[PDB]
Amino acid sequence: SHMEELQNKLEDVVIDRNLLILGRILGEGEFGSVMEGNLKQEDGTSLKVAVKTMSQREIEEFLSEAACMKDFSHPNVIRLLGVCIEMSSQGIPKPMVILPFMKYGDLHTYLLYSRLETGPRHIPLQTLLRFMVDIALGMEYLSNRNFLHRDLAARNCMLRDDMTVCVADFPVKWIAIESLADRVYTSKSDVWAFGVTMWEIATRGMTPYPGVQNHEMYDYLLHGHRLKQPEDCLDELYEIMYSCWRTDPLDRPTFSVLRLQLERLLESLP
Ligand SMILES: CCCCNc1ncc2c(-c3ccc(CN4CCN(C)CC4)cc3)cn([C@H]3CC[C@H](O)CC3)c2n1
Ligand SMILES: [Cl-]
Ligand SMILES: [Cl-]
Ligand SMILES: [Cl-]
Ligand SMILES: [Cl-]
Repeated sequence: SHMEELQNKLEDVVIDRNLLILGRILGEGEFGSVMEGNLKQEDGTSLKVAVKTMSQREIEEFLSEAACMKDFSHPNVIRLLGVCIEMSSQGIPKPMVILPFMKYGDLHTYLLYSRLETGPRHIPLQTLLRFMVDIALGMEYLSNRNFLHRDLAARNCMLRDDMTVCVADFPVKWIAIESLADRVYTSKSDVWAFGVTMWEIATRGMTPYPGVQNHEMYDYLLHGHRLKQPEDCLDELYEIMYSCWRTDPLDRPTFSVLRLQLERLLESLP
């Protein structure tokens, strides 16, 4: 049963606080913190992990959502290893998300660093397209199980040690024309965000819509303007990203269609 499944997943997602030690802060904000940790595994050895730290309703909501996310199982979707709920000395709940430690970090920062001499080398065309195919694959998986991401952007995609990209962390310039209008939000809204993310990748990390301010965005799109084609981006790659921003959501391709379009393009390169 539907209740049965949710109880199982809840059982599976929680981690004994004993099995975890927290280390240095890697990052910090109004969101909360990201810290390094070690997780003791069933096999007796420890794993390096990343720990993201953030009413009983709100806690149960977190747990239920965490339960669903742990259940995703795809190479291009980040594996949620589990959650711990600690409490502050003020008696405020401190929910912790346990994720793999990814030494190459988020895709956005990686693109920026490739433009510096000490960072990764210049990233060729083929590899930038590969990153897009990986993200599409992860998004194809999620939409096929009716999950909406809602914050898809290059900063929320992670690079794994083998250079595979996975979608993670489930921002006016990423938001589709109709979710600006109606606050209405489908998987075709995620498709819109994916096209923007593809543009971030093809520009090696530019902010979308240079020259245009966040308050101007809705009116800019309302008059039919879209992101411009990046320099040295194939015409056919641009066509694909432009399809993501078609005014009417039903005209946008699905992630499945996009993904095959991107794989074909990639296949065709020397
Ligand atoms: C879904 C969020 C968690 C996903 N996992 C994860 N794992 C790791 C990191 C690091 C990070 C990794 C390594 C180092 C030191 N060396 C750097 C050079 N390298 C070759 C060896 C290691 C420093 C920071 C930053 N982040 C942040 C990305 C941006 C996110 O917004 C917030 C976490 C990380 N996130
Ligand atoms: Cl600890
Ligand atoms: Cl992963
Ligand atoms: Cl830039
Ligand atoms: Cl632009």
